[PDB]
Amino acid sequence: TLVLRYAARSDRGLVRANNEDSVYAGARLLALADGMGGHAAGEVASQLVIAALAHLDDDEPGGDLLAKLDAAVRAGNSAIAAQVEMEPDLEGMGTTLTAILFAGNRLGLVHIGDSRGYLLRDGELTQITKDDTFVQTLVDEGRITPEEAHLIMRALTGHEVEPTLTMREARAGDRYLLCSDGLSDPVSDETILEALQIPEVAESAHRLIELALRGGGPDNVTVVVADVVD
Ligand SMILES: [Mn+2]
Ligand SMILES: [Mn+2]
Repeated sequence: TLVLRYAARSDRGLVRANNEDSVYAGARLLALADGMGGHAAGEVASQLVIAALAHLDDDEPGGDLLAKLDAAVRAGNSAIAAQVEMEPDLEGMGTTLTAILFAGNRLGLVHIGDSRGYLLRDGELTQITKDDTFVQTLVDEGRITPEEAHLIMRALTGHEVEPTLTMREARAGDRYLLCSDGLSDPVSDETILEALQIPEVAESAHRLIELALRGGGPDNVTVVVADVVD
């Protein structure tokens, strides 16, 4: 009945030595993880988490999306702990994670960190995740302006943490964007909305990467654009 058309793109950017973002996109699961750590232990962290989510794409659909998602993330976060325990040569490594799991006309959203999920629906663009950062707290509390908001952040580091989990409606015509801060830091939401207007999902995704890079590509930039269609 309802199906996804998706496009994932990731680029190292114009500055960073390695790409510490990891991404997955398939017919049921979209997922993105921005890793961090000394010596690109951070590609390790982001891969471990994506690797623990992957099975949700091909597993028999669906059932309790949030619970599956919650379990997947906890599993990724235990892998990271195990990694750190086996080499304090990885101490402090971690990753953000934003993922969506689809089933029929519902979806589960799981999030922790400063990667983002957005919905384009009936011509409006909304951010369906909230950055888990000190700056976000400050702006929410009117303590700094949104502009001064242009680190200190929740992350999967192997220490137990519950991410945010939200069940939502998946509607024919929805367009979903997942992105790392390497997109949303250099590129405003008005410009992202423009790119999200491009019909073909691959070309929209390609445009976003191009726009981050035109913006100086200061960080790894990763996107998944996806449509819910009849
Ligand atoms: Mn990173
Ligand atoms: Mn980043």
